[PDB]
Amino acid sequence: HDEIISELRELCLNYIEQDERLSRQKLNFLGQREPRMVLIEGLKLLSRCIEIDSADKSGCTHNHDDKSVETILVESGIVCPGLPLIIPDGYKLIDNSLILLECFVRSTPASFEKKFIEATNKLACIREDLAVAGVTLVPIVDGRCDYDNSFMPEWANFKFRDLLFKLLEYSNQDEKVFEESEYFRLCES
Amino acid sequence: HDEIISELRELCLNYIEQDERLSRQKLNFLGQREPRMVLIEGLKLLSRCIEIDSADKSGCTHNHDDKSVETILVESGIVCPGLPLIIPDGYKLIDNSLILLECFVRSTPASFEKKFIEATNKLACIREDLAVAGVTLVPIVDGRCDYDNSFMPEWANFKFRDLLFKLLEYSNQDEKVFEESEYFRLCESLKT
Ligand SMILES: [Cl-]
Ligand code: NA
Repeated sequence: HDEIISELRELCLNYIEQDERLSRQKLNFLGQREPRMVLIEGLKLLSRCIEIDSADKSGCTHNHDDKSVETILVESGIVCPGLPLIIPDGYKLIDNSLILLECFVRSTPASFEKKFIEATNKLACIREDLAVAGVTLVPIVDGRCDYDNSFMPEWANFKFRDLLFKLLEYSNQDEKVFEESEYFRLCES
Repeated sequence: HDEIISELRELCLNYIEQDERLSRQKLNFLGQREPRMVLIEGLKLLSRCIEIDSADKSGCTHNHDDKSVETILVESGIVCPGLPLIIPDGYKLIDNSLILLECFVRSTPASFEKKFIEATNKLACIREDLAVAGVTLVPIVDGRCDYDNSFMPEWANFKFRDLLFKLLEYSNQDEKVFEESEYFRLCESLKT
């Protein structure tokens, strides 16, 4: 397990592009010593790569600090009442128009379309609410089929995922050990 | 030497404050495996701590991407022709006033005063040039005697320096071992 963590460390430092927007998540990842924490922070790191890549391709700002739509508008001096908690992956307030980005990765066409319609409807629910406040919603849904991005070579991305999986099977092993769970739950009843 | 590198990595990750302006240099430091590179990146890391600390204490923005005075003014919509290439450690354009920061660390009073006068004169040379363009220079020279900064506890700063020194000692002894080799003869006889 320590060898896996060490391998994931070197891939992070040597094969993840030195973009400033990835720095914080790289450090969070590198600070983890516990296998399940390395796994979570590793998944979050790979996700940030994709989100940043999607923001760049969509011509908008990556939602670095996970601000909500309400927070985004407030900072630009726009008052918006009773709007759902939507945290976009990207955004850009340009003139009267608010670009909102939602990206995802789905491996099957069935799950891809289902998620595209969910993401489309999620952004669409705030259209009329924003228009009352004089804001024109520009909703972008970026659907992807793979976990590839411009910050990592294809082999490195694959190897990072292969190592995270090896780390997950060591964690799912502990989840299966919960044959002991049935005993202590029965020790209460 | 691998134990020293490991100790320095631990101090970097656990005892250097998680300020995002330090993130890039922390990663550059953490990526180094060669003792001489760990040392250089370690010194640069300690220097960024001081520069950022100096900018915070001086009430201005740390010059993260090493922009020039001309570049700083241009971004705020100010046209300025003849201007020497001056890259401050910090800056702030507020109103019609341009705050420019220069910080340093000197260990002896003689070197401290000499560097204070150099830094003062460096910023002063663009005073009239900036005024001829409507902007009032607010030049700040922040001289320091030690490496104390708000991003590291005193003990951690001390231990980081103590470990970097042990690395300097090892790395210059490997230079001595290398200087006895024949590759160093091909290295010195390299001019060409
Ligand atoms: Cl200096
Ligand atoms: Na200096």
